[PDB]
Amino acid sequence: PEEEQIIKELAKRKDIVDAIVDSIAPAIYGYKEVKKGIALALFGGVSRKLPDGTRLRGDIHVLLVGDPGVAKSQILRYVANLAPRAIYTSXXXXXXXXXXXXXXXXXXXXXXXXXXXGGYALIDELDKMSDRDRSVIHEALEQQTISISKAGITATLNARTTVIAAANPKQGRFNRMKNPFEQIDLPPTLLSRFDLIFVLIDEPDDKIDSEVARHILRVRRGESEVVAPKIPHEILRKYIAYARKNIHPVISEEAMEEIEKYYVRMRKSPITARQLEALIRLSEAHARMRLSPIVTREDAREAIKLMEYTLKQIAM
Amino acid sequence: PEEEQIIKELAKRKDIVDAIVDSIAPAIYGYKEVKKGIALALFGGVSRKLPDGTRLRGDIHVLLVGDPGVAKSQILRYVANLAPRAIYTSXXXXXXXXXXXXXXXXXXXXXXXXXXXGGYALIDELDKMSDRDRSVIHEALEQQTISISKAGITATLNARTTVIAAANPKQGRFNRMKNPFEQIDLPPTLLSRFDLIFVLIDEPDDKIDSEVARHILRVRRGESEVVAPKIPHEILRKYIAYARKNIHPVISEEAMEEIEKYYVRMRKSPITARQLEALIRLSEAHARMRLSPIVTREDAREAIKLMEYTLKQIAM
Amino acid sequence: PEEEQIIKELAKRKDIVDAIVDSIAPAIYGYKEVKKGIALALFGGVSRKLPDGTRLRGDIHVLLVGDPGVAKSQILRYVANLAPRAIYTSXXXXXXXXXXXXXXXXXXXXXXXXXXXGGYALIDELDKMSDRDRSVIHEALEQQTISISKAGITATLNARTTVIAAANPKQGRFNRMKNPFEQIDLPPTLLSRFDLIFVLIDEPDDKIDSEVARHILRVRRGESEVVAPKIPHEILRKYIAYARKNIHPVISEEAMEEIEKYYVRMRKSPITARQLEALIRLSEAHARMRLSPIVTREDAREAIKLMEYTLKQIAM
Amino acid sequence: PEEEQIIKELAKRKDIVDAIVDSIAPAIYGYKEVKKGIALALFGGVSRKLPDGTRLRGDIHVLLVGDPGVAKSQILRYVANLAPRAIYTSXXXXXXXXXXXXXXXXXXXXXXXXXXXGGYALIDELDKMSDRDRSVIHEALEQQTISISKAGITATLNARTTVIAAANPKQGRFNRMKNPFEQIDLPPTLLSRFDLIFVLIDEPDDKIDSEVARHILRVRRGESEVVAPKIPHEILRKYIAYARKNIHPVISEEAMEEIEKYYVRMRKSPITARQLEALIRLSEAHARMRLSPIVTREDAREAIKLMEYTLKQIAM
Ligand SMILES: Nc1ncnc2c1ncn2[C@@H]1O[C@H](COP(=O)(O)OP(=O)(O)O)[C@@H](O)[C@H]1O
Ligand SMILES: Nc1ncnc2c1ncn2[C@@H]1O[C@H](COP(=O)(O)OP(=O)(O)O)[C@@H](O)[C@H]1O
Ligand SMILES: Nc1ncnc2c1ncn2[C@@H]1O[C@H](COP(=O)(O)OP(=O)(O)O)[C@@H](O)[C@H]1O
Ligand SMILES: Nc1ncnc2c1ncn2[C@@H]1O[C@H](COP(=O)(O)OP(=O)(O)O)[C@@H](O)[C@H]1O
Ligand SMILES: [Mg+2]
Ligand SMILES: [Mg+2]
Ligand SMILES: [Mg+2]
Ligand SMILES: [Mg+2]
Repeated sequence: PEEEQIIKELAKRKDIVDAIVDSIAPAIYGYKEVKKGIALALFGGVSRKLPDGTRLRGDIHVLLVGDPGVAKSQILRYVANLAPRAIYTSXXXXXXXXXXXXXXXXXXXXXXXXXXXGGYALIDELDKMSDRDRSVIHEALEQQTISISKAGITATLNARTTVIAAANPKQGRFNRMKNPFEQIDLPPTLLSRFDLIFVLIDEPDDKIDSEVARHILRVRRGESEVVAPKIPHEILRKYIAYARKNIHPVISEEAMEEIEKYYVRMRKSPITARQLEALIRLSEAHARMRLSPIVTREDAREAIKLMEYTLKQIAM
Repeated sequence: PEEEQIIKELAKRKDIVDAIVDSIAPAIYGYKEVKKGIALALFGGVSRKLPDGTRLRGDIHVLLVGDPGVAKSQILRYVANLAPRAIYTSXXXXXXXXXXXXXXXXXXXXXXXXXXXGGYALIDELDKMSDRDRSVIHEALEQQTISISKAGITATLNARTTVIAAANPKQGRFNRMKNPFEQIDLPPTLLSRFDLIFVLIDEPDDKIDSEVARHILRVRRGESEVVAPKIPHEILRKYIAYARKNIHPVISEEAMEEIEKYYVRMRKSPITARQLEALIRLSEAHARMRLSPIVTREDAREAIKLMEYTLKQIAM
Repeated sequence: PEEEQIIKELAKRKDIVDAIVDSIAPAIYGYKEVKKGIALALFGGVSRKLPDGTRLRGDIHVLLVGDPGVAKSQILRYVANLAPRAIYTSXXXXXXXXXXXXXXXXXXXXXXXXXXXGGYALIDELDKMSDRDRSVIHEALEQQTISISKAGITATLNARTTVIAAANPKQGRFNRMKNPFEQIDLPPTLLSRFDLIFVLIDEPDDKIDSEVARHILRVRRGESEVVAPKIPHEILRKYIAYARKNIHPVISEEAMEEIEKYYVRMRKSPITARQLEALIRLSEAHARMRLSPIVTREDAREAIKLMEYTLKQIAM
Repeated sequence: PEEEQIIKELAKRKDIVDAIVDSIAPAIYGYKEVKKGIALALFGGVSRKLPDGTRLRGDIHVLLVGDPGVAKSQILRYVANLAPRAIYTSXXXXXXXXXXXXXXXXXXXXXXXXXXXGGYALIDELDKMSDRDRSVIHEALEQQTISISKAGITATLNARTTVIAAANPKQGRFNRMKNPFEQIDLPPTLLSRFDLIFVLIDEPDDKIDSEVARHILRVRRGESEVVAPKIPHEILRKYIAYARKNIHPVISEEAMEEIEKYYVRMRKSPITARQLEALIRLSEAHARMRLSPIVTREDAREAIKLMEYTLKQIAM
């Protein structure tokens, strides 16, 4: 509770929104959106069921697909080292690290890739999952409920976790013209489950490279650099678990008008009505991220920003 | 019986017909007919056998086929949460929810998709039923009697339930010109079993979209909104089970003339004499829906209205 | 309804109770109790479930075990020719007769011996059932619910029928001193399921034999004799199906005292608290048999009479 | 919250403790302890984990083993109709009733007997579980965590439910001298998992029988009697779910002295140090049952009472 005191203070801050991303991964340089994306993903949408409106997921899934050597693997890793109930697990070898452990997890489930059925499961190399390990997630993302009835017994595991995953193209790189979506090795009906897909191509370019490298070296020498979180990870991890508890943003007519005015815009053009749902989740989380609990015109605004970005990137 | 008192009063109401639909699914916006359709389906036709006129089904089956993201899945779900003996079960995973349970069902049968052989079985994704799970229904809709003689034993299960199902095109979407009936993945001799098929395409259009979205948000925030039943679901569920008991509408010469005058109209034009039978069921149920028990010119009138609609929608 | 008129009149009759038995099997001579037993069995106990008092079977099962040539086979047969939904099926050969058929049965199930899962299944030669065909009944009598999950599928059939069965001793005859219950080839935990077991030994004796024979010949010559029902079987079959509908006897404090005063008596002495339950079923049915719907001191009285008889017969 | 108001008031009541049991099963007559036992079991022990003191189960398991016709089956059933997340499932046939359903359960798991991995699983006939269905529970009671790794995948289901089960002797009845514990068909290392085992033998005796019967009849006639809960089940079910939320009894030095003073007593004599743990759970729950949250000398007192009873019954 001495902590709750601090948190409120942080939120008070003017730039909190920005500070929170600059703390996701201080190491990796850039990727403001892929950071502000994961950021929301870690705060999640409202997720509050009603009887009349049955179930109501709020968890925000995020896919990271790109050419090799773009920091995907790296990034996920940094998230594990931050996110509370984080499970990193790359399609390669057996068993995984991630966790900072404390007598195991608070509630149910576990498995092969290693998912806690809550908790965010950072799945690197989702395109190299043995069709089995894939299937499960596919169900988990789709249904929101896994199930194993191998034997006379029938086991229905309740899936309630967030998935921040990475993935490479079926080819490795995809710079070609063809759509980034034919190049991924995942069944489209799975991809459609992510609320945001960051496509990461990598032209050469001097400027950026110079920056990126100079940056690596910097935060690569000794055991310290002026390149560490803008917010302590222990604080920021409490701050998260906190907002995913006491805050449940309600949509301001203010915002409402902004998101619909857009969904319709978005419609004019592989869009469905789902795009609207996920957009809602982002803007809800963007509020929770700062504790509101009112998705103001700004929140909703920001949400669409990030989304029209994920989108632009698809044109490559 | 303190209840029966209320019911009669409701029926007394001038707009009951309308109130009853605005209570099917207050959530989903629009689809007056797909609502007033399901409405009848929940009240069913006369269904009263005679020795001379052998068997006499009255149950009204309803199929909902459309492009994705049109509320099919959603809708069925809301029906389960209303309909008395409702069983929702979407072709995906194992076991299903629906029921509000009370020491199981009043009479016989059960199975794989999960049907109670009475009770309405809301079958979402009927186009993704394993050829086995399909077969059964096919028989159930066709015969009105299932059967399993796997072993020396022979089991003939009496099928007496209503089927309100959904389904997607073999392609996913079907906006093309080709007939909506070549695009469905169900054997025509099954489809022919539905008394009403609502074809749901989805052009974009601003107006409607704006409405739909604005609506979602509305009844999507907090745990309450001015968007709940025009009639309490507990009352309306008793009202149903009641009319499917004490009311057995007889056809008024009044109406008779209206439905035949039409069937013949309908004939001029993939129509049979079955179309006449089902039309009869609707108009009978539309009365029962308000308790008559006389299919007045209005009832019969309404019936054909809904039917010439289901029809218009086929031209797409 | 022109029928309902007659029925009420019959009940009005002073001797109805007696008339009803003299109509079970006019052929077979004697066995007043085995007749008045089956009689009750055909009318069944209350059988009305409550939420607080969960399930509530009322069906009365009856076992007939005796030396050969005592009319068991015969009797069951006559019952099939009377009882509404009757299924006769003797452990021998394949398929069975019984039914008077009419487009099959009103509700679910069917099988190997041939049972309709309602309807009374007259099972002759229950001691010669292939351990399989036995098992089922055993479950059916015990659970009140059968089940076949042979394959990936799981089938739980609701068992709701009456069982009036016959059976011979493991030896054929049992005149010996040893208890009639060690001589039957059925698992005691099955036998315990019957509400009445009529043990039929057959000493020679002139008097009785003379009667029995003289009787056979009588109702054995030509195609007619003064030995036909005291009540038309078509009437009496409606009368049954009627009382198993409109009558649901409630226990009069009057009777209550009689049955408990006895159960306790019965206790002093292979008795349990189940004996009390079944006794309750008889007395309830004995009322329904005449339509009450109040288990008067007489009904309850009669019930124990029949029961202390089934009992005396066990001493042989 | 209008409810929370009532609850507090009930607790205020002087006799609440007693009222709460007289509401478990008003039907079945007697068994004050088997009622006050189940009562505690429904309120559970503290169950609050710490890092230093690792895991900390609080759920109270209860076994009911006795001769047939003692109300075991019946009782469990009444509990299902009360307990919030209750699952009744008797080793017989397939699928089970219990639940009052509401879009399925709040959290994870499901299976063969049918358990929700929280919620109390009322398992009647635990001695007739197919060695498979047993195993699971055995693990569930022992580990507190189930697991299915059938295939490449590995599924660890978190077991966090209460088990109120019944069971018959390997012989059926056991009146003999031999210890009730050799007569049960369960592996001793399973039985040791129950916090209370009620052994139910059934001598005849007139007095009691007269009572029992008279009672049955009473609450067996019509659809009503002065034999219904001393507390409404809807209230009492909220009251439970409430105390299993806001109350977490701490042990008063007051009580502490009472339970240890006894454990040691208990030691003098198949006792371990586990007996102490479970005793602690009862007394904790007995407080929670009335909301304390301080296990006063009385609570602890009561706990040992019930326990020295379960014990006396073992001498038979
Ligand atoms: N934008 C970036 N910022 C910082 N480091 C980067 C960046 N892009 C690539 N790197 C470097 O690449 C390495 C990680 O490559 P990696 O993420 O594992 O490729 P992939 O995502 O395809 O598995 C790191 O050691 C890091 O120094
Ligand atoms: N007409 C509508 N009214 C209200 N919501 C709608 C409507 N159409 C689509 N939706 C939205 O779409 C979502 C449901 O899509 P869904 O019914 O599952 O597609 P499908 O029927 O193909 O499975 C809901 O969350 C809902 O908000
Ligand atoms: N009490 C009886 N009344 C009339 N006929 C009887 C009687 N007992 C035996 N019978 C005669 O026995 C024959 C039937 O024997 P049955 O019932 O088949 O022996 P079981 O019961 O062991 O199969 C009938 O033809 C009938 O004439
Ligand atoms: N103590 C009792 N109080 C009330 N009814 C009882 C009692 N004991 C036995 N019964 C009767 O026994 C029947 C239930 O027997 P049951 O519980 O199913 O035996 P078991 O527990 O071995 O399965 C009920 O219908 C009930 O009337
Ligand atoms: Mg990589
Ligand atoms: Mg769908
Ligand atoms: Mg024979
Ligand atoms: Mg039992």
